[PDB]
Amino acid sequence: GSSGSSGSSFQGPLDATVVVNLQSPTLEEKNEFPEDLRTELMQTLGSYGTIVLVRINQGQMLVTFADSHSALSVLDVDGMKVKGRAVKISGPSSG
Repeated sequence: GSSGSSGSSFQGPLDATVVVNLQSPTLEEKNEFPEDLRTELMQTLGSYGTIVLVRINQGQMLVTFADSHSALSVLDVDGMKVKGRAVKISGPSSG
């Protein structure tokens, strides 16, 4: 297996930011992320780690955390659904 190697991974932006999007958003969402969802998300996603900053875009949701690993998890568990709505998190990183 790969326990040691895995353990010592160390790889992530000090920023710890990620973009959140909805799979099947409605007019309300298509217009701008809802508050009933935001909080739920901010409080939800936050759980995994710690919300240190957040920025909702006309049609996006750049959430920031304290640690990077957290993002990974949130990126893995992303598959999860909020308010019966499928969420999709991406990596706002590209050089």
